[PDB]
Amino acid sequence: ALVKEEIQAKEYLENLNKELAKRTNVETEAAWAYGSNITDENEKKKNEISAELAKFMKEVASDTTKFQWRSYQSEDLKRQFKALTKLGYAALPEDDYAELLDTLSAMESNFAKVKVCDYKDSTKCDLALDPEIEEVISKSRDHEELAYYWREFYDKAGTAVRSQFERYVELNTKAAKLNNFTSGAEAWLDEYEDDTFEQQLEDIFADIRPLYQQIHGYVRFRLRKHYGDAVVSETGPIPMHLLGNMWAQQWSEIADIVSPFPEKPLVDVSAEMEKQGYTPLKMFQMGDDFFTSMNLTKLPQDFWDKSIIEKPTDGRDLVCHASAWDFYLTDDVRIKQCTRVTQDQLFTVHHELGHIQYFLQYQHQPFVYRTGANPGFHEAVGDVLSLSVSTPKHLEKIGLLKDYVRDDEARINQLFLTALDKIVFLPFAFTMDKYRWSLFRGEVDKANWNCAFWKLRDEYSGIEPPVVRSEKDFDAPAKYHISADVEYLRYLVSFIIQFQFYKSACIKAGQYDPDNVELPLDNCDIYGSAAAGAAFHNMLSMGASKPWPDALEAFNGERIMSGKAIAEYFEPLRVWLEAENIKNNVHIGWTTSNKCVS
Ligand SMILES: *[C@@H]1O[C@H](CO)[C@@H](O[C@@H]2O[C@H](CO)[C@@H](O[C@@H]3O[C@H](CO[C@H]4O[C@H](CO)[C@@H](O)[C@H](O)[C@@H]4O)[C@@H](O)[C@H](O[C@H]4O[C@H](CO[C@@H]5O[C@H](CO)[C@@H](O)[C@H](O)[C@@H]5O)[C@@H](O)[C@H](O)[C@@H]4O)[C@@H]3O)[C@H](O)[C@H]2NC(C)=O)[C@H](O)[C@H]1NC(C)=O
Ligand SMILES: O=C(NC(Cc1ccccc1)P(=O)(O)[C@@H]1CCC[C@H]1C(=O)N[C@@H](Cc1c[nH]c2ccccc12)C(=O)O)OCc1ccccc1
Ligand SMILES: *[C@@H]1O[C@H](CO)[C@@H](O)[C@H](O)[C@H]1NC(C)=O
Ligand SMILES: *[C@@H]1O[C@H](CO)[C@@H](O)[C@H](O)[C@H]1NC(C)=O
Ligand SMILES: [Zn+2]
Repeated sequence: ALVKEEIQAKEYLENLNKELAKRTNVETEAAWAYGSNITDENEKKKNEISAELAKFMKEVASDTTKFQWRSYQSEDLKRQFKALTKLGYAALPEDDYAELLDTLSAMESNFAKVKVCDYKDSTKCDLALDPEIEEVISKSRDHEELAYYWREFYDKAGTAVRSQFERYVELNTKAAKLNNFTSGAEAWLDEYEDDTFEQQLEDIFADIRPLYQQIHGYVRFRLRKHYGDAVVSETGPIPMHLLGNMWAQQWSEIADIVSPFPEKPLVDVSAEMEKQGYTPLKMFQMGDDFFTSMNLTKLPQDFWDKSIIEKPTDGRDLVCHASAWDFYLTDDVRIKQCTRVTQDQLFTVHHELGHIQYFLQYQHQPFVYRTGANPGFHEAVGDVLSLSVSTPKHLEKIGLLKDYVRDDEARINQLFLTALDKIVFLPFAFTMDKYRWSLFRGEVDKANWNCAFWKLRDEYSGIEPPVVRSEKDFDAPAKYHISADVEYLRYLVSFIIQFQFYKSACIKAGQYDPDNVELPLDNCDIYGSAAAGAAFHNMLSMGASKPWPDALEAFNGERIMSGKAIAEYFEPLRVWLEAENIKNNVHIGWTTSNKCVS
C-alpha cells in the first residue's frame, strides 16, 4: 500500500540527494579545472565525467517510475520526485550526449580563445575581448576604430562557429523532445513554473517600452551632436558600435557624452578606486563586508583559498567571462573573475557574491532544492546590493565620491546613468531568448538565421551593426551566453524583480518613503540593514523548495512579478525626459535597418 511506500520514498530521496551532490561535485571540479585552464586534456576530462553523470541520471529517472509519487500526500516529496524526472540533456542517447558536449566545449573554447590584431599595429595580434577589446569599445570615441574592432570580434566569435551552433540547435531540440517538451524554448521556460510566463513578460515589457523609446531618442540626439549626421542619422537605428559595449546591452560607458547635464557631476569612481590603491582582493572583501553588514553569511575560507579573482599572467587559455560556483558540499563555493579596478567591476563583484550568498543560504536543502526559486531570483540577489552600492549616498560613505552636490540636475544625471544600465538592457535581454526560442521552435529557416537575429535587435532595441552583414555572417554566438548555451531570460526577469526586492528592502531599512523627499528610492543604501538582510535570509534559505511566488512572498508578502517597482524608481526620469525630448524636438522611433542583406 501507499502509506508504507511514501515512508520508503522519503528515505530513497534523502540518500539519493546526498549521492547527487557528491557525483555533481566531481563534475563541477572537472568543469572548474577546464574553465580555469583550457586544454584538450581538460576538455576530455570534463566531458567524460559529464557523460558518466548523465548515465547515472538516466538510471535515476528510470527508478522514479518504481514509486507511485504522483499519488503521495506530501507536496514536498512529490516536488522532489518531479525534479528528478527532468533529465534535460541527460535524456539523449550516449553518443548524442557526447556529441553535444563536444559541440558545447568547441563553442565555449572558440569564444575564450578569440584574439584580434591591433587597429594601429597589424603585427600585434594578441588582443583578447577581456580586457583589450572591451577597453577600446568602452573608451574609444573614434567611430572607425570602434567599427574595426566590432567586425574583427563578431567574425571570430560569431561566424567561426556557425556549423557547431547548427548542430547544437539540433541536439538541443532532440533533448527537449525526449523530455516531451515541444522544444528547448519550453524546456527553458519550465524553470519558471508558470504557463503564462511569456505573456506576463510581454505585458511588463509593453509598459516599460515607451520609456525605452524616449531614452533611445535622447541618446541618438546626443550622439548626433558628438559624431555628426554622417555617422548617426536622426531617423534610423543607432549604429551599435557607438554605444560603449560590444553587444550594446548597456550604454553607461558613453554617459560622459550623453548625460543630461554635462556641467553637473556624473558618478564615475574608477579613477578614485585606482587612486586609493584598490585591488581585486579589496573589492571582494568590500563585497563580503556588504553582505555581513546586513547580517548575512560571511564568505568561508574555501572561497578565499580557491577562487580566481585576477586574470592569470601565464600564457594559458581560460574563460574570462565571470562565474560563480557551487560545489555542493559545505562551504566549498568559488568565483572565477578576471577582475579589473573599475566602477562597473565593483558592481560585478557584488553580482557574483549574490550568487555565492544564495549557495550558502540554501546549502542545507536537499540537492534538488539547491538552486534559485527561479533563474531570475539567482541573478537578482547581488544586483539589489549593487543598486545601493551605486548610489551617491553609499559611494560618499566609502570615500569614492568626493565634493558631490546632489541637486535636481545631479539627480537626473544619476537616474539617467542607471537607466542606461537598467532600462536599456530590457529589450536586449528579451531578444537574446526570443531569437533562440525561434530557432529552437523551428520558426526560422536556416537560410534566414543571421538576419532573424538582427531583425529582432532592430525591432526591439533600435540598434544595428556598424557595417552591412548578410547570411554569410553568423553574429549571435559573438555573445558569450549564446556560445556557452546559457539561458538569458533569467536576466530580463532579474532586472524586473530586483526593483521589487530593492523597493521592499529599502522600505524595511527605513531608507525609502514615497512621501518623504529626503528618502528617494534612487538614493537608498541598504548597507548595515539587518531588517533587509532578514528578508533575504527568509527567501534565499528556501532555495527551490517551493514555487517562486512563495519565495517572493517570504521576502515581501507579494506573489506576482510586477513592473510597478522599476517604473516607480524611474518615474522622476520619465517626467523629466518626456519634457526634455519635447523641448528639443527629439525624434522618437526608427526606420527599419538596412544592415542585414537577405
Ligand atoms: C513522453 O511521452 C511518451 C508517449 O508519447 C512516453 O512514452 C510512453 O511511456 C509509457 C510508460 O509510461 C509506455 O507505456 C507502456 O507501454 C507498454 C507497451 O507499449 C508497447 O507497445 C506500444 C504499441 O501499443 C508501442 O508504442 C511501445 O513502443 C511499446 O513497445 C506496456 O507494456 C506498459 O505497461 C506496463 O506498465 C504499466 C504501468 O502502470 C502504471 O504503474 C503501476 C504499475 O506498477 C500501475 O499500478 C498503475 O495503474 C499505472 O497504470 C502497467 O499498468 C502494466 O501492467 C505494465 O507493467 C506501459 O503501458 C509507452 O509504451 C511509451 N510510448 C508510447 C508511444 O506510448 C514517454 O514515457 C514520455 N517521456 C517522458 C520523459 O515523460
Ligand atoms: O556563474 C554564473 N553565471 C554567470 C555567467 C555564466 C553562466 C553559466 C555558466 C558560466 C557562466 P553570471 O550571471 O554571474 C555573470 C558573470 C558576470 C556578469 C554576469 C552576466 O553574464 N551578466 C549578463 C547580464 C549583464 C550585463 N551587464 C550586467 C550588469 C549587472 C548585472 C547583469 C549584467 C551579461 O550579458 O554579461 O552562475 C552561477 C549560478 C549557479 C547556479 C544557479 C544560478 C547561478
Ligand atoms: C594547465 O593544464 C595543463 C595540462 O592540461 C597542466 O599541465 C598545467 O599545470 C595547467 N597550467 C596551470 C597554470 O595550472
Ligand atoms: C541575525 O540573524 C540571526 C539569524 O540568522 C537572527 O536570529 C538575529 O536576530 C539577526 N540579528 C539582528 C541584529 O537582527
Ligand atoms: Zn549572474
